[PDB]
Amino acid sequence: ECLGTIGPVTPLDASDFALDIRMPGVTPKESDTYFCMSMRLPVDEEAFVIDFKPRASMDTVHHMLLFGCNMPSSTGSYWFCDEGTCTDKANILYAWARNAPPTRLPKGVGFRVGGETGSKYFVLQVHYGDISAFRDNHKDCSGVSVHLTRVPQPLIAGMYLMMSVDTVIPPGEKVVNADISCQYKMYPMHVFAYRVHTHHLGKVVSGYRVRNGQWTLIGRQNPQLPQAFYPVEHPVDVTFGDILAARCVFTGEGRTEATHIGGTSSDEMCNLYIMYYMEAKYALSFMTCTKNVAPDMFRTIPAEANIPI
Ligand SMILES: [Cu+2]
Ligand SMILES: [Cu+2]
Ligand code: NA
Ligand code: NA
Ligand code: NI
Repeated sequence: ECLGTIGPVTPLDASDFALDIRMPGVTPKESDTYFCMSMRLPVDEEAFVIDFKPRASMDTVHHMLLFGCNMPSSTGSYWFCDEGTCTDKANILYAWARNAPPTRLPKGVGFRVGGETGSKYFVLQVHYGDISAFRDNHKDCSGVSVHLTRVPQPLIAGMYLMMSVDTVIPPGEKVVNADISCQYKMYPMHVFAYRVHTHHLGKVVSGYRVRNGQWTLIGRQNPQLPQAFYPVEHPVDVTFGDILAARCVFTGEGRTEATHIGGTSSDEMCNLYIMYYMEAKYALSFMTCTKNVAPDMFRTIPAEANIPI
């Protein structure tokens, strides 16, 4: 329920506090609606996000996403966001899915936020489902409770985002692959969770670490299944000289015109969010790959990447 008089900040101890990021009592008028809101961090100095607790209605909320960024798309109370979340790069921290219960951060692991370089804002995206549980006209305050601490964490959580930019899916085309690859050139990262994201043309999304020619599965998922962060089968380290490679399999069947990458439901996306940790003294919070630097390498991609899970 809504917090009313106590507000969104709960003190836990001298150095920690819970921040509740909730909808300002909204009432979705249509189904399949996407709401956004923002919260400036209460603290200017560096803090660590070490836990998330969902505060979702168990009937109306389909999924929730939380981001860190410096400039949310809109100011004010709330806005409608078909994942038009931030104006700068939105750094995903958390996904909650109705049908896919989230996995916790490992102990000792946190995202760095605030300070000179970290996110100054959280942006909450809530996707509402069938909205039949709104005939009472009630106000919804679904969201997330975030556990922040100033105690520096020995391990820092980050995001390696792989995304297609140039994909064109001609109408009626049975199979279109969107391939993404980059050489990794940082200190070692350990992947512990992944999220896949396409729109309605996506069949299967797979991500791999390629080392000396060998393909090691990070994650492989049907993007039409709930788009939560799923744990990695085996914590995969990615080290200097490694190549990260991803493939989204698309279809143009059902479409009368070409589908390219874009920000609407009728466009497509090929996103693979690889959540990792790094040693605190080596850590960087975000890396991005929007390229295909080793296209011929995909000829030895495992067969599982081409058949839907
Ligand atoms: Cu949803
Ligand atoms: Cu999208
Ligand atoms: Na979008
Ligand atoms: Na191939
Ligand atoms: Ni390791």
